[PDB]
Amino acid sequence: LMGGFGLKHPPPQILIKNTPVPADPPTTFNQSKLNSFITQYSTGQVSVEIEWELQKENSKRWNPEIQYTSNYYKSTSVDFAVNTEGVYSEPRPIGTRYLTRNL
Amino acid sequence: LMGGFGLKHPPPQILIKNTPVPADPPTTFNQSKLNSFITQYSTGQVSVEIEWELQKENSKRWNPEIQYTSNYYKSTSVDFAVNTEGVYSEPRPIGTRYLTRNL
Repeated sequence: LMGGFGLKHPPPQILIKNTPVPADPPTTFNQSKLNSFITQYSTGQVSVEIEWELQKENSKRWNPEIQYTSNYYKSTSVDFAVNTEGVYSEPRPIGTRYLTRNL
Repeated sequence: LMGGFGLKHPPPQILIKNTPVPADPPTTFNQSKLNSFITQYSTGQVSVEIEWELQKENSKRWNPEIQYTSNYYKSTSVDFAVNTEGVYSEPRPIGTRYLTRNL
């Protein structure tokens, strides 16, 4: 209902945590558990190869159907461009139902 | 200078004519030539297979470059459409230099 694809057996969920580094433990014994730790974190590179299938327009629509294109005029900040601050955004949302496929 | 392609050995020129059908010739001899004929013509189907080579955009232009598309609004007579009289025309001229190729 949020559009997209559904699967009876969808790609899994990836879960991670940082190894519990128990801080300095008491010299003498204690029955309780350890709460003290060392604030730490990590980084890394996320790789995700998504293969894709497609069906291209084979229609004989004689007239030039409509396409999607950035407006060909001159604007201050280019679309999907990075504002002079690196922070970039998206000018507008985009759909797929563009190619005029005969019903 | 009219844009396009030039060739030192371009596709030939095709020339045709109707067979000279000499009308009723004089019963007795005449030195001169024949001018009388029968007004006639012919028709047929023109076939022309043009094979083509192309180079597609492989650019990593992150932003959506510009494309050419019929204006997505509502007009009285669709572009390149046949007016209600079969006689159709072209709304506007079209060029190629559209894809933003890095210089």
